[PDB]
Amino acid sequence: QQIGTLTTETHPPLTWQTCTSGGSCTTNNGKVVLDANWRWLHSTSGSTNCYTGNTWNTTLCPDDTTCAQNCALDGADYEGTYGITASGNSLRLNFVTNGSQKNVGSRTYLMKDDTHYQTFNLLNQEFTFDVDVSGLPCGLNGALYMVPMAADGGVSNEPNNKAGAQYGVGYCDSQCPRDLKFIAGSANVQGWEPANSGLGGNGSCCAELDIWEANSISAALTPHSADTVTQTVCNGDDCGGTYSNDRYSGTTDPDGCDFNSYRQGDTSFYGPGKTVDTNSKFTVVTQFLTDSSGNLNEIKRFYVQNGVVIPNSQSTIAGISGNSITQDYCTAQKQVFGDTNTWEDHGGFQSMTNAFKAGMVLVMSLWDDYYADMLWLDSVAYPTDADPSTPGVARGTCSTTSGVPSDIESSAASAYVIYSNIKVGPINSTFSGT
Ligand SMILES: *[C@@H]1O[C@H](CO)[C@@H](O[C@@H]2O[C@H](CO)[C@@H](O[C@@H]3O[C@H](CO)[C@@H](O)[C@H](O)[C@@H]3O)[C@H](O)[C@H]2NC(C)=O)[C@H](O)[C@H]1NC(C)=O
Ligand SMILES: OC[C@H]1O[C@@H](S[C@H]2[C@H](O)[C@@H](O)[C@H](S[C@H]3[C@H](O)[C@@H](O)[C@H](O)O[C@@H]3CO)O[C@@H]2CO)[C@H](O)[C@@H](O)[C@@H]1O
Ligand SMILES: OC[C@H]1O[C@@H](S[C@H]2[C@H](O)[C@@H](O)[C@H](S[C@H]3[C@H](O)[C@@H](O)[C@H](O)O[C@@H]3CO)O[C@@H]2CO)[C@H](O)[C@@H](O)[C@@H]1O
Ligand SMILES: *[C@@H]1O[C@H](CO)[C@@H](O)[C@H](O)[C@H]1NC(C)=O
Ligand SMILES: *[C@@H]1O[C@H](CO)[C@@H](O)[C@H](O)[C@H]1NC(C)=O
Ligand SMILES: [Mg+2]
Repeated sequence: QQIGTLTTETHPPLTWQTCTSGGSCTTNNGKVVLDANWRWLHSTSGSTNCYTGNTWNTTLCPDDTTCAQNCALDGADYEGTYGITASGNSLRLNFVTNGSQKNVGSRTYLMKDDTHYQTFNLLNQEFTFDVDVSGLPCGLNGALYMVPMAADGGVSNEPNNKAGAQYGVGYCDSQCPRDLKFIAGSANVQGWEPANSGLGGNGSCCAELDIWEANSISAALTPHSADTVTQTVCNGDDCGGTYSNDRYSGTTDPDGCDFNSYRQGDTSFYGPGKTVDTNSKFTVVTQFLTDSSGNLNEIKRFYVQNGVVIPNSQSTIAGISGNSITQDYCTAQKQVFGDTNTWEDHGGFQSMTNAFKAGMVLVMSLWDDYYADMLWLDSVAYPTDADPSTPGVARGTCSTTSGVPSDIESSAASAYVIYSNIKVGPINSTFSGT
């Protein structure tokens, strides 16, 4: 994709911190950038749209290459169009924004400068942030996560990609998404079928560390492995993931090794009025421990609320013990829940180690779920028809009829999430309390 010049692209500032082992932290002046899929995409010769609604202009985009040559991503009005505001240490994403047209959700990335994403290698480190999820009902997901996108957005080896990180280009994840307009320096118009989205012929695959997927009801922490940790391009249904007729037939792990406290048997721990009380802000700490060879072997979670350090809840499911993500936990959980262990298949902890070594980009998003209504995260039963008596079926308190986008984009139009006070450093460097 080309660089559009009709609207200035100014990345809202967002400060985040790097800490020493003793808890002394210094500030980094980062910026946030909106993902390319949300942008106006128009001809390089003026204001004519290359893409409108859920279809392409086939004169401008008769094929993937020509489309990338002809079409330019332009600047974004962050607050006015997309409901994205960044102030000091805080980033707020609004669910619905009624600008000139209705916008639903957003996906953003942390930048180190105006043409490069910040990358992270969190081995032997922790990532910590504050979050307010009180405004997120059933069916919403304020996600903060990491994927090994190219730091420059792909420009160095993609001749038809000039827009790059500056315009939020280069997304991939463990679902191998086919709804992306640009993948690996080409448009995705060939094979495009409308569902503001459709599915193109290609998907964009990589490993994915879901540090935080949550609303006020339920939260999940989920690493996803991949055969190749950085971006690869896939072919239609062979992509696997959510947009395929054969979910597990691809090169990534679309399920991950998840820890959702509620799914792991503790329904008293996370939620409204609960131990981690989602009616108020709280701190989320995620630690990436290694074995003696420096390979990831454990992900731990702590919360801080009202100055109290709260260890992650123990899994209470018979056959699945502990309160952290380890090889023993993941093996046990997949066996006991009867879920295909695509996590281990595509390289598990070694895959995630390699993803960190490649360098992870931080993604902050807010979305609703057109495939499964977020029921996998927060439903009394997922699948909806499954028995909550069966281990792994229940994930939250939301009804099986909750989270339908057409419903919640109305009833929860005022929803929002605020991420703040991002801190990174050695183990136990970023938090304290009683
Ligand atoms: C990205 O998606 C496109 C489809 O939009 C994939 O293109 C398809 O690629 C396969 C393999 O090259 C082609 O399959 C075959 O076609 C040839 C004849 O051209 C045939 O002799 C082979 O036996 C095979 O059946 C297919 O034609 C092609 N389709 C189109 C429309 O181009 C492409 O593979 C995807 N890229 C990646 C990296 O997965
Ligand atoms: O309508 C806003 C915007 O939508 C894109 S397509 C977009 C899709 O509508 C949306 O449901 C998903 S949400 C996505 C989330 O951002 C990500 O964090 C998570 O990992 O995966 C979720 C499901 O994919 O994102 C899609 C794009 O990636 C239209 O193209 C655009 O024109 C429109 O303005
Ligand atoms: O991350 C963006 C991506 O999210 C999926 S939701 C997806 C979720 O990431 C994944 O962890 C679970 S795996 C789930 C499995 O499907 C089910 O069979 C089993 O019983 O429980 C497992 C743990 O929940 O699947 C979720 C549904 O796909 C969005 O749908 C996708 O659009 C988006 O890109
Ligand atoms: C498609 O693009 C062509 C070339 O600029 C233009 O003539 C035509 O009006 C466009 N149509 C739509 C529907 O965008
Ligand atoms: C850090 O704090 C946790 C929680 O109190 C403690 O269990 C752990 O031993 C500490 N880790 C290190 C490396 O000091
Ligand atoms: Mg293509």
